[PDB]
Amino acid sequence: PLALLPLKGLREAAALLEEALRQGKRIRVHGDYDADGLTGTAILVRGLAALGADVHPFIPHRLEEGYGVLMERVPEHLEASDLFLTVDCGITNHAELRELLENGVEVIVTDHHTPGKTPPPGLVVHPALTPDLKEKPTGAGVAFLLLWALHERLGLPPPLEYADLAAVGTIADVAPLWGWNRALVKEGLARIPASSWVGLRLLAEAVGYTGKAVEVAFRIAPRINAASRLGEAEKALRLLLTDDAAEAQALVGELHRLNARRQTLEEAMLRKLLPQADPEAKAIVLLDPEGHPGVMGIVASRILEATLRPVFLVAQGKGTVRSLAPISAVEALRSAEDLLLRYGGHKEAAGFAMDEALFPAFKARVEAYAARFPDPVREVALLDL
Ligand SMILES: [Mn+2]
Repeated sequence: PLALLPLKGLREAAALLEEALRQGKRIRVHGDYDADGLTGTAILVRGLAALGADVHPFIPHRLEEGYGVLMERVPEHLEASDLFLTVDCGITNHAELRELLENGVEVIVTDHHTPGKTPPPGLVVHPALTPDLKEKPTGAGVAFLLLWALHERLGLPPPLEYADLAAVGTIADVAPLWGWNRALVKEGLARIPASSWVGLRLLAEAVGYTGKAVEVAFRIAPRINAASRLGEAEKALRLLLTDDAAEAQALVGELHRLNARRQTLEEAMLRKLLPQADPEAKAIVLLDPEGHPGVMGIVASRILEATLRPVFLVAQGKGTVRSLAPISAVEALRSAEDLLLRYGGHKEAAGFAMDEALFPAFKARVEAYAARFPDPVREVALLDL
């Protein structure tokens, strides 16, 4: 049964929010552009506003600026808020220490992604930093809990009215769905048909939602994620806020387009690139001069799943990477570094930019790099698929 799951930080957070409410502070909710993040952002933005707060959302542009809090827009975050609230990001954006410094903007970091060495500055609400807890809530999950807590003090009923959104974000992030997640999802799914948010009702209707969870995961979530991938996140967020049946359906249709267009672009890129793969290579290094970068990542993962080799795709001047077993995406990019303009990431995934003119040289460098190291087949349980 749904219960306000512990979580080390909620009390302090709720405190800070109520404080903001009374003082009429400007609250900027900085979420992610994926379904979990957008959905979570919606919860806090409506919830707070519902309690007469001064809230406005802020979503990054997946294609121009990356994920998380962007340092370049920090100055802009300052002039716009008194309380900076993070939704599905933050824990590794330590340079928002400038938030607390530069001016006195209180920072509340909500997240669920793998934490770094040290937590980031500010009041943190992360499930992995809660002592003896193994519930695994998602970004939208944490926001829901956060809205719940704020409801506790102030003395208002639990925010069940918001479980649907929270449910969409959870399934979207394919959480275990075995812990408290189950109660949230089950409760959420049930409230979708005729929920309190037209955008979500109409959408659920459009995709013929019956009540199944697979329907949220395979028809609803894709539609919401499709927007950011084509530089149209806002459209998705607005759908989730709006509550104007008119504007709603218009948006539902705009998401239909976006989703279809994303799918067509993946299929198109895939059938152009897959044949060029070839598992005989220590690393797959392909170049689709005219490929939409907002879709390469997906294609890279599928090419990997198919070849069990590191994949390096470059389209326009951008590049993504997906590798496994020995080879590390970033470290591969370490060499050839000179050939790049920028680059960053981790072991399994990484990104970068470069002048396509150096592609041949880059391909040979990365190939040679993976030439060292064993063959990934001597590691994966193949359930890797
Ligand atoms: Mn998430």
